[PDB]
Parts: sequence; C-alpha cells; structure tokens
Amino acid sequence: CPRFLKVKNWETEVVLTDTLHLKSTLETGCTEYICMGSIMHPSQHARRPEDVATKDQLFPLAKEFIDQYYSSIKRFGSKAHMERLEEVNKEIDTTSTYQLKDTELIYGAKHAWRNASRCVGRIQWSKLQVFDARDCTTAHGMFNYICNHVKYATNKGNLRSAITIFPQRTDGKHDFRVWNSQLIRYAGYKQPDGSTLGDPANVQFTEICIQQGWKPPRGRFDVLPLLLQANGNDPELFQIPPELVLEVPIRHPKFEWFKDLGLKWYGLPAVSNMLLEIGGLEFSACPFSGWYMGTEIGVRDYCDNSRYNILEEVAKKMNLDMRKTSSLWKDQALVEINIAVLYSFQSDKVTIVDHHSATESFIKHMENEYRCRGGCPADWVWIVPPMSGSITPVFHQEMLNYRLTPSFEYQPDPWNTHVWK
Amino acid sequence: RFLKVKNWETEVVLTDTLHLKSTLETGCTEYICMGSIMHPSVATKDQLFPLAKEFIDQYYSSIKRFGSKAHMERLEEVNKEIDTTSTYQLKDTELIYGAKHAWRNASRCVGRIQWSKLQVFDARDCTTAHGMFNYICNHVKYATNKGNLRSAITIFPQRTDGKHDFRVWNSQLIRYAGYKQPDGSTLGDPANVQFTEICIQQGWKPPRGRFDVLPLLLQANGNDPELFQIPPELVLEVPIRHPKFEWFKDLGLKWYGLPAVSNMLLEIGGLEFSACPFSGWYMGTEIGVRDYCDNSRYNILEEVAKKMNLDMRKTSSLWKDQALVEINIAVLYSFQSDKVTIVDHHSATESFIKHMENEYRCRGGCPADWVWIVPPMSGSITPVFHQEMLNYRLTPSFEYQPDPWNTHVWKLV
Ligand code: HEM
Ligand code: HEM
Ligand SMILES: C[C@H](O)[C@H](O)[C@H]1CNc2nc(N)[nH]c(=O)c2N1
Ligand SMILES: C[C@H](O)[C@H](O)[C@H]1CNc2nc(N)[nH]c(=O)c2N1
Ligand SMILES: CNCC#Cc1cc(C)cc(N)n1
Ligand SMILES: CNCC#Cc1cc(C)cc(N)n1
Ligand SMILES: [Zn+2]
Repeated sequence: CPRFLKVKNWETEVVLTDTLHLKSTLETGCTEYICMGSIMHPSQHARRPEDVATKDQLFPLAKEFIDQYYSSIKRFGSKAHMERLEEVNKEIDTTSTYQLKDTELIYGAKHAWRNASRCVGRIQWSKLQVFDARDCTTAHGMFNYICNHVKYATNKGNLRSAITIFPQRTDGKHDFRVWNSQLIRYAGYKQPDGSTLGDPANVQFTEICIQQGWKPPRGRFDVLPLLLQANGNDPELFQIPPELVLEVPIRHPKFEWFKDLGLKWYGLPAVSNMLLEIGGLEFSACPFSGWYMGTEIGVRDYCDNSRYNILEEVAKKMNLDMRKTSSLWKDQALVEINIAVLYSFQSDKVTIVDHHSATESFIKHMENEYRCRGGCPADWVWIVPPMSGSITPVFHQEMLNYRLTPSFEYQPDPWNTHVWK
Repeated sequence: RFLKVKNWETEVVLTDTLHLKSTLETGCTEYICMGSIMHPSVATKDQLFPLAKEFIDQYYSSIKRFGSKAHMERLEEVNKEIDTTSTYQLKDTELIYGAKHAWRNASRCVGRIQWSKLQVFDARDCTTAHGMFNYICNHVKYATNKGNLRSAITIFPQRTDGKHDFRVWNSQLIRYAGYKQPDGSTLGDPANVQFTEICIQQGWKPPRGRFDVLPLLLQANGNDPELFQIPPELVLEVPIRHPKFEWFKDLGLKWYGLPAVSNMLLEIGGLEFSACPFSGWYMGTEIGVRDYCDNSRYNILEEVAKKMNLDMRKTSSLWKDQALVEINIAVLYSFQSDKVTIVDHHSATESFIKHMENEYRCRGGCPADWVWIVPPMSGSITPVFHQEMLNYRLTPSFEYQPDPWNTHVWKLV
C-alpha cells in the first residue's frame, strides 16, 4: 500500500489521488515483479480458513467489519458499538459463528457492490433492494424467494437492482447454493454431428439438469430450470414460471430481415454463482441482479466464438465480403447486432444502457468516489467494453485495482465439490 | 515456481517460467495492481558490472557458448573497460542481439512474431546532427522500400555522463504538424502542437496545412538540436479512400506509411542508447481508431457520420461505432490498394497468439501487456481478448524517457 497514488485521464488530463487503497485487505495476485491484471482468478488469498475457523481466526474479521460499520454511521466507540462487539464475541464463543443485524446485512451487501472492481454499473451502488432470506431451510423455499426476486427486479421492464441473501455457510457441509451461474440462462445441447444447439457455455449444466430429470425441449433458447441446493442437501429442479421471465425478441431498425434470424434474449441479468463475504461470514447463495449493458448481449453472448457465434450468419444476410479479415466484415456485423439489441430492449421498454452511457457514468462515479471516499478500485481489463474501447472514456482513464471488504468472490462450481446422497 | 495462463476461448493453458528472470519492478505491489497506469514508477562503476555480466551471460548462453573461453575473456574484457573508462563498448554481434531482444521483450508490442527479422543500423560512430540526419534518411529509405516495409532500427551513441546525450526530439520520424488557431480550434494533429511550436521557434517555416510532415529536430552529443527537412520523395504517404463510399476521398485524409518511434531509450547490458529510432509497419487501428478518432487527435467521427447520414442525436444508435468501422475499412483498403504494407487487427492478434504460444514453448514465456495488446476496437472478437497474459520486465528493453525540451539546458545565447 504505497502512501498516496495518482491516476490520470489522458483525454481530459484530470488527475485523481488515491488513499483508499491503504484499506486493502487481500492480495491482488501481482507483485513488484509480475502483474496479473489479465488473469481471471489471480489469487486464492482468503480472509478465513477452509471451514469452521477457530475464534482467533473469525473474531478479528468480525471486529473489523463491525468497526467499519459503526464508523460509517457516525459512531465508533459508542455504547451500541461496544455492545455489538461483546455480542459477537459471545456468539462465536457459543456457536463458532455470528449473525448480522439487518442493518449490517444491508450495509454489507451494498458495499460489496460498491467494492466490485469489475462492475461498470456501480454509480447505482447505494440503490439496491436487499431481500433477507436467512430464514430459508429448503430448496422449495429457495425457489419461492428467487421467484419473488425475479418478479420484483423485473418490474414489467423497469428493472430494479436486487439481491437475495440465503443462510451463510456454517461447517461447509450445509452450503446453500444456486447451481445455475445466472438465474436465467439458455440451455446448450451437444448435437449428434458435433455442433452445439443453444448456448455452448451451458452444455455441462444442461446435462446435469437432464440427468436430474429435466425434459429438454431442445431448442436454441430453452430457459434452464433452477437447480437449487439448501443446507448441503442434493439440489432440486424448479421451472421458473415463464410469465416471470421477461424476454426481448431481437429486431433491427433498418434491416427487416434481422427478425427472421429468430434471435431473442432475456431482460434480467442475475448472477447467482458468486459468494458474498461480510465480516468473515460467507454467503454462498446470494443471487444479485441489475440491468444489462447492451454489449454483454450483443458482443459477448451473441458473438463470442464459443457462445452463440452469430457473426457469419448476420454478415451473410448483410452481403459482406467475408473472404478476408481485412474487409472488417466481423466488425461491421458486430455494430449492427448491437444496434438491434439496444433498439429491441428500448422498443419494449425494458431497461438497458449502451456502452457509451454506461462508461460515461462510471467516469462520473469514479470522480464521486475519489471526492468522498479517496478512491475507487477498478479493473480496467473488465470495465473497458468489448467493442469500440478507445472511443469510450474509460479506455483513456487510468485505474487502480485493489481488494476491499465486504466483497463478492468467486467460488467453485458446486458439482465439483458435492457428495450426492 | 511456475505460473499458468489460460485462454478462455480455446482452453489452452501455458506455463510461464521465464518470469523468474525479471528484475525491475512493474509498478504493482502485492496489494495494488497498476496494470492500467501508462508510466508507473548515469550508473556508477559498481552498478554497471552486474548489469553487463548479466547481458554477456545471456548472450553467450543464447549462442550455446556459455562458460566458453570466448565467454570468459569477453567478461574480463568488459570488466577492464568498466574499471578503466567507467563504461564499455558492445561488439556488433551483441548490439544486434540486444536490439532484437529489446523488441522481443516489449510487452506492449503485438507485432513481436517478427522480432528476429530486424535490420540493425549501427550509428555509434555518429558525432553531429548532420550525421544523424544522414543515418535517419538512410533508415527511412531502407525501411520504406517503395511500400514493401522492412523493420529496422538505427542506434546512436550511448549515454556517457548524461550531459552529452544523442536525442531525436521528434516522437516519431514522420508525424504531421499541429497549429492552434486563435479561435481555439486546431489545424493538423493536435498531439503535435507543442513540438510544432518548438520547431517554429527553432526556425522552421510551416506551410500551415492539415498534413505537413514535420522536420527532424536532432541533437548530437548534448548540443542544441538542429532542424532538417526529410526529402519529400522519401516520405511515403497514402491518401485514404473507401471501397464503397465515393465521397470518402473528399474528406482529404491521408496518412504516412512508416511508423517509426524515435523518443524511447534502448537499454542493453546497463548501457543506455537515448537515440534509437525503430520502425515496422502499421496495424490499421493505430491510424483508423486512434490517430483519426481520438477526441484529442484528428477527431473525424462527426464529419464521417454526417456524410453517412447517421442519426447522431442519441448515443444508442451507435453512430460512432458505425462510423469507426467504415473509417478502418478505408484505411486498410487504401494501404492495400497502394501496395503499402499494413496488417488489420484480426490478422495481427492471431499472429501474436501463435507467437506467444511459440515463445512459451521455446523460451518459457512471453511478457505481454493485455491493456496494450488488445486492439482499441472490436476487442472481444480478437483472440487476444480471451488470452490470459503475464506482464514483467526483461532486459534488454525499450523504456520511456523524458521529453528532451523538459531537460535540455540550452547553450545558444
Ligand atoms: C444496475 C445495473 C448494473 C449494470 C449496468 C452492471 C454492469 C456490469 C457489467 C457490464 C459487468 C461485466 C459482465 C461480464 O462481462 O461478465 C458487471 C460485472 C459485475 N457486476 Fe455489475 N452491473 C449492474 C448491477 C450490479 C449489482 C446490483 C451488483 C451486485 C449487488 C453488481 C455486481 C457485479 C459484479 C460482482 C460483477 C463481477 C462479476 C464477475 O466477476 O464475473 N452489479 N456488471
Ligand atoms: C513489424 C511490424 C510491427 C507491428 C505490426 C507492431 C505493432 C505495434 C502496435 C500496434 C503497437 C501499439 C502502438 C500504440 O498503440 O501506440 C506497438 C508498440 C510498440 N512496438 Fe511494435 N510493431 C511492429 C514493429 C516493432 C519494432 C520493429 C519494434 C522495435 C524495434 C517495436 C517495438 C514496440 C514498442 C517498444 C512498443 C511500445 C511503444 C510505447 O509504449 O509507446 N515494434 N507495436
Ligand atoms: C483473459 C481476459 O482477462 C478475459 O478474457 C477477460 C477480459 N475482460 C473481460 N471483461 C469483461 N467485462 N468480461 C469478461 O469476461 C472479460 N474477460
Ligand atoms: C489509461 C490506459 O492505460 C491508456 O488509455 C492505454 C490503454 N491501452 C492502450 N493501448 C495501446 N495500444 N495504445 C495506447 O496508447 C493505450 N493507452
Ligand atoms: C459472466 N457474468 C455475467 C453477468 C452479469 C451482470 C450482472 C449484473 C448484476 C448486471 C449486469 N449488467 N451484468
Ligand atoms: C505512440 N506509439 C506510436 C507507435 C507505434 C508503432 C511503432 C512500431 C515500431 C510499429 C507500429 N506498428 N507502431
Ligand atoms: Zn498488476
């Protein structure tokens, strides 16, 4: 943690001065001699050990988060702060863990969002609906909570940010997990010839669902069932009611033939495979949802080679020279696809933000955070959109990345580490 | 140790051992990554010899002569010069080896599959700015080759006491002038406004156009720099037209064929070559995305979108994205039509992956800066976007150095 670091924007010459990085807790993966900025998962530095930690292992982390929370609310040292510490101490003394007050849970979830270096949408961080689901005991009850989340968050197209927080990890053998990587995704099917139908990213998860009894309709856009694990038990399949799943058919403002590709996407991005860490407590099931940046769909989902991979089909209908890469036929089609995605969501009054608007807002959010907080951890490799990078303002914005707690973390896919009953 | 890097598109995993042999810092720490920072933060006799020994060891190892009689005598010979003169002189072979490996080690360069085909011009006997001009003219002519571009570097005398540096004051050998108008607008290239003012102050008579090739401002032996006009017949340029849009040529755009960076420092075995201009050939996006469409550069998006009849009222029409593509189509089409070497960002990044994979197999790794390697448009449709990379500093190296007008103490009263 160097004493005070500046970042420069090379377009506007604005300089920001970072001191928040002094509060960084765990390693980035980098050293003075090697930078891992482009490694997807550079580090295994965790704040607590494997499972049920000893008291001297968990209490220091609790003490820090409680300190931080009461600091945030103009106390620190107050009666309630000192009482809370003694309370957490006794709780760990008798259960090896402790339970967050509702206020602390809301604070923790919002600050995990605020601390998410890879999220360009964090100007919204304090406007987050928190659903406390820590009283949940079964997969049916998990399904009820998620249906309510999806319905509230979708809001007939006027999307609202939300998170639903299921019971925290205890001994590691009673984990709550949503096995889906997102609440809503499309199935992928290995074809007899060798090609893939639907979303290739989801082939493995789709096979698990089939193996568990799901009856695949075997189309290009089959909404996957939920596969929900409560209290360490075997996970259970649930079909989200289709009236809860808002979808947008993709058409083009100028290309009438575009609709005949039969593309669609879903409206609600809802990451459900990550882990929420607050004061040493691990929430292994914590689906959170926002609204899409158009490029997530139009660039990555649709045009990645190992995803829907639609560039050649679109370029054909556009009558483009596909003989050689230097005609930039991929680049031309890409732009049209992302025009259609934005046009479609906007036509149906489903919240979406383009990459120009999203990145501009993030520059403003960065400036706010340096003004009030003294910094904003940001992952350039993830913030910069996957098309037209340098004509967005974040391309020319230097960023500092560091890990602050509360945080959202990655965790292994539950099928790699689950003993079936 | 070992370190794995993964490609998330192909699932190929490579194992880096080369990183164990790096020395200067990256700027990152164990708790902060400064991977997106542009510039993160003379040697004594004692400092010099470990650096020299390191380089001589790796040179003789590279040619399968480590421990040899020639290796050991060279080490002793270098040691004598450092003792005697406080510096030493590279053999021609070492100079060529060192220049190729600084290119090979340039983590920000996507074109390194070409690293070992580098024409090295040894200009360590130069003494005056006139001689510098002669060397640079020859470099331009050789490199340009009537459009069949050849990679080359010209290496001027190394730093001695820091009071006698050789410097090219230009940031590239060929760039276009910029003039700020009283009304606040800029004619030509806004990036070059300050350097254009310096040239005008030194005596240059500007034509005051949109694409005036700047003069060379060359500094020999720490003396004041001097102006030279490159012979116009040596500056190959390409007027930009579009394969489908007849009106595109009416924008009056052109660009030069030879990218030749001239403000960096070449460090070989502790020796510092402060004047070392090097050239290759363009990747199209350098011109069509950054040079033409950076808000701070020629900034032609609105003009091009206008002529495309695009709805420029809302951002979500993606009019800028649409105009950006066509401009980059025109750049590539124009160079190819005029048979001037260029590479498009898809071909360039595919080759880099092949190179990177090859370098892990034969060398144990390939330092690479994802922030610079990924092209400034269409990022994720190029393979490098999905490629994990490790960044670390190997020497020989190209480094940044301060602009000379910030450090030079003028002699001319
Ligand atoms: C409200 C509108 C939001 C927008 C426009 C937005 C935008 C984005 C985008 C574009 C990404 C990169 C997606 C990818 O390439 O995989 C991302 C990642 C992420 N977002 Fe946000 N986000 C929003 C809301 C939220 C909320 C409510 C949370 C949590 C409470 C959140 C937390 C995260 C995290 C942790 C990541 C990293 C995911 C990963 O590492 O795979 N975001 N966001
Ligand atoms: C042969 C064709 C070559 C291609 C296609 C190529 C490609 C590129 C590109 C696209 C960049 C980024 C430029 C920018 O964004 O400002 C770059 C940077 C760089 N190239 Fe290469 N290059 C080539 C040859 C060379 C040669 C011959 C050398 C040295 C002898 C070299 C050394 C470098 C260095 C040091 C940088 C970093 C410059 C900086 O940090 O500003 N390249 N190259
Ligand atoms: C290897 C590289 O880090 C990887 O492809 C990253 C790059 N940047 C990204 N940025 C976003 N938003 N999402 C991603 O999945 C990735 N992938
Ligand atoms: C702030 C950021 O590091 C800066 O804009 C970088 C990003 N990547 C780049 N990549 C290339 N090739 N050239 C550049 O000038 C830059 N600029
Ligand atoms: C692989 N990550 C997929 C994703 C995502 C995502 C998540 C959220 C909360 C918002 C958004 N706009 N996108
Ligand atoms: C500010 N860097 C400008 C540049 C550059 C460059 C340099 C070389 C040798 C090749 C190339 N294709 N591009
Ligand atoms: Zn780093």
